[PDB]
Amino acid sequence: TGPMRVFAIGNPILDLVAEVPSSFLDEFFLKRGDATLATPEQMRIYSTLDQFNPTSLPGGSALNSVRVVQKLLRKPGSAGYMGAIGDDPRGQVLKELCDKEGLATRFMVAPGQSTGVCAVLINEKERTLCTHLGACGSFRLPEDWTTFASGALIFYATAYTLTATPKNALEVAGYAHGIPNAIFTLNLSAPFCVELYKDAMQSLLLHTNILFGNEEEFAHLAKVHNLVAAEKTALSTANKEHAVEVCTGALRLLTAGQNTSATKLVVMTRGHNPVIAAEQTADGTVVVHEVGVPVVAAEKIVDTNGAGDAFVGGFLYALSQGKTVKQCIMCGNACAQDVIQHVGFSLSFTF
Ligand SMILES: CSc1ncnc2c1ncn2[C@@H]1O[C@H](CO)[C@@H](O)[C@H]1O
Ligand SMILES: CSc1ncnc2c1ncn2[C@@H]1O[C@H](CO)[C@@H](O)[C@H]1O
Ligand SMILES: [Cl-]
Ligand code: NA
Ligand code: NA
Repeated sequence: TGPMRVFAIGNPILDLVAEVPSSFLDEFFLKRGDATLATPEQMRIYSTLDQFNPTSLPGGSALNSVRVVQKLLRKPGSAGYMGAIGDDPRGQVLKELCDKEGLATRFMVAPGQSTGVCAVLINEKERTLCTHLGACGSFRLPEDWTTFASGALIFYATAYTLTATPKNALEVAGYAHGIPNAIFTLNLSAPFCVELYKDAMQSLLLHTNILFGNEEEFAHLAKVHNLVAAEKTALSTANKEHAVEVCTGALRLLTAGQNTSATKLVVMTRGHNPVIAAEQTADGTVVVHEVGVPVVAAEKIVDTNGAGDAFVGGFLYALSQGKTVKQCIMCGNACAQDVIQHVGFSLSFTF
């Protein structure tokens, strides 16, 4: 029963994992290896998936990250989460899976809508995702969320939550803004979030303490907000120099040129390359961090999906333990490394 160390909002989704024939991907016009939102002609994909013996597992980006936090903290209610679900069987299945892990949650029910669902299709060593948000889009942060989250100083939201309404993440970040030890953290989530919610994200970033994102997301952020010269907008982030310039430019979106005692940090994951981060220190000087990623044979990599969510989960767990920025990144790396070496988006039992 607490204490709650991290509170997050997200799109609660039930992942349906199953191996399928290539004719399946072809029949539903899917391209192997891509993650997309279900099209009108793919609405029967979930019911059709049933004939392939699907495994139901809790999903959703933010939910995956807080489950990592909860697993590491162990005490029931160590992490809290809010999102919306439907009034269907699938919603009950998701809620049960979360309760047994000890996560503190409050799922808002949307009558008549279906709980978020993601088809994780395994074919030819690749993962193809097809997501249908459903009820997730109806989520509206309840007025008493601060009471539900009592005690937590670390708040987290994915840019994916902007698809319901950017007001949810703005309200959470607004609560943390100005309070020196209150930390709001955000994930860029996907390239389309950066473009589609340009202005809402710009405002949200001013209220952000820590920003997480991968290379592709940051490249889009840099282009939309003109963080670097047009001549550099296409340079490879696999180049330390360019990655650092992008991170340093993005940091300005959080600092607005001002300096307080509050945390202001941008973290860029770069696949197998070292994680790069730009941090505004106590006196306002900017310091760059480079944390190498432990090598892992390509033969031991099962799937990179979920690595990002696990990384964030680890980072936040470490942060709640008061670890340094480098230590937080290393923990995120350890969690990400565990998840990519086996089926599923959760940490191994033995971890
Ligand atoms: C706004 S679209 C969206 N929002 C939040 N999470 C998403 C979305 N699409 C897929 N997922 C989740 O990504 C997890 C793997 O990273 C998978 O668990 C999958 O459920
Ligand atoms: C050979 S590919 C590879 N090798 C080792 N680790 C990987 C790799 N790809 C991703 N990671 C880990 O996932 C984090 C980003 O989610 C990355 O920051 C990193 O921690
Ligand atoms: Cl999410
Ligand atoms: Na500072
Ligand atoms: Na995995």
